[PDB]
This record gives sequence, structure tokens and C-alpha cells, in this order.
Amino acid sequence: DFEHAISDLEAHNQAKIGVALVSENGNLIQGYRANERFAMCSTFKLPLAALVLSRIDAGEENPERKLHYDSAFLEEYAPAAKRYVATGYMTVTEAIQSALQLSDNAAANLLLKEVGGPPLLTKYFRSLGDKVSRLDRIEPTLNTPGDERDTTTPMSMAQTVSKLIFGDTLTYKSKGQLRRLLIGNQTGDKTIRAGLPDSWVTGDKTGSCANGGRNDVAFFITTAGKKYVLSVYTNAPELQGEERALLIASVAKLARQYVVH
Ligand SMILES: *C(=O)[C@H]([C@@H](C)O)[C@H]1C[C@@H](SCC/N=C\N)C(C(=O)O)=N1
Ligand SMILES: [Cl-]
Ligand SMILES: [Cl-]
Repeated sequence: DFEHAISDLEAHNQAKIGVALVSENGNLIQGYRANERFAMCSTFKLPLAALVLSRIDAGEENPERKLHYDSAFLEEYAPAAKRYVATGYMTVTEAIQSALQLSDNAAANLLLKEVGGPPLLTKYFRSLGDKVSRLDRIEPTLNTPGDERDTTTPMSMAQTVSKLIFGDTLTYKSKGQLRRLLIGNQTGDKTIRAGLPDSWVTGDKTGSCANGGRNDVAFFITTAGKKYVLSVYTNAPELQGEERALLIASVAKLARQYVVH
């Protein structure tokens, strides 16, 4: 069974693995450590992008709005922001695309400023019925034992993402935009979607975090038209990076045994 298979993976890789596979409507299909906390150092950007789109939906923001910043605002991993910084700004749209598809840290910080900071994103999680996920600090500060700051659970994240991608909190327009952006993610070619058939439509947001953290949350649609979200959080400090991605792809190959192909 699923729980024994993931346990075997933990023991073989000296890793901690948390995973939830949920239906289109957020209902759990299989999981393993599904209600344990993991650091949410990058995957928070997915719900962050959705908050920004929902502000646009409500007329409180628009896509072409210029988010001003200078070199002091740069972070160590900010490939897009470093290219645009001489101009003085990134638009809302550029920052959303960069934070999602490149996991650009300065772009994510721009979007955090836009929405009112970590507390307003936490309020957004709560508003969507996610009682667990919380963001407290900005990049890269958000990345000790017992500290619940900047954490999610595999279940909370899968459920949240399922609501954003497949539910009705975003308009049809925004939901389409968010999905197309996630499909075009550039950082997830070796993670969850490497463990799924290539004919399935898949979009994802990855993360790489302290203590050997390598995470991915994806939506996918099988050739039968059946829609799912898979969250995978891993800590495998003895594995190399290519091996950590392969571990996530292995988890997805296990989880897909439980979906209608
Ligand atoms: C999440 O947003 C990560 C933050 C915490 O740095 C970010 C890092 C990239 S991994 C490649 C960059 N290497 C060193 N900093 C990442 C991602 O690709 O998902 N997320
Ligand atoms: Cl369902
Ligand atoms: Cl993450």
C-alpha cells in the first residue's frame, strides 16, 4: 500500500517525505505524513500569485501596474529581478510570472509588498478555509525545531491549490492565467511531472529549502479528464540535488497508481 511504499522510500533515502494526493474538490485520496508541518519556503508563491490575481479580479490592482524597486531590494536568487532592476520596476504581471516560473525571490517580495505582507497572505489562506498554512517572514529570512513560522502541511497545501486551480475563488480569466503560468513553470521538469505520463496536462510550483528541503505541488489532468492535485514535501539531506528531484518523481509514480488514467 501507499503508506508502506512511501515509508520504504524514507528508509532507503534517509529522508522525511510528506505527501497528499487530492481530488479536484480537495478530498484526500492518499497521503503520508499528510498533516505534518514542513517548511513552505517557496511554494507559498502559488497562493501568493492567486491573491494578487484576486486583487486584480476585485479592481484593487491591475496587471500593468509598476512595482518599483532598486538594487538594495535584490536577493541572491533573483534572476529576473536582476535583469529588470536598472529600469526601476517590474509590472505585476512580470513579477507574478517570475515568482512562479523561476521562483525569483525578489519578485516574490514585490508581490508580498503589494498584498500587504505575510499577514495578509495568511489571512488569504484562512479565507480559503486553510487553517494551517502560514507565512510570517519574507525572502530569504523565511527559510529551528518547533518553529511553525512559514509552514504548511502536504494536505493543507494540496487542498488550497485544488481550490485555486479547480474551484471558483478566482474568475475564469484569472484561473486560466494562473494555470497557464504553472504549466509553463521552468523549475519542475525533473520533479513531479517527471513521474507522470507526458500526455497529462501538468502545472507545478517547486521549492528548495533549508535542511535538504525539496518540494513540489502540482495539478494535473489525466487523459480521462480527471483532475488532481499532488503535494510532495521532502527533506533528504544526504541526497544530491538530482537525487532529491528523482525522489519526488518516484513519489508521483507511486501516487499515480491511485488516479483514473
Ligand atoms: C523558494 O522560493 C526558494 C527560495 C527559498 O530560495 C527558491 C530557490 C529556487 S532553487 C535554485 C536556486 N538556488 C539557490 N538559491 C527555488 C525553486 O527553484 O523552486 N525556489
Ligand atoms: Cl472530487
Ligand atoms: Cl516550498
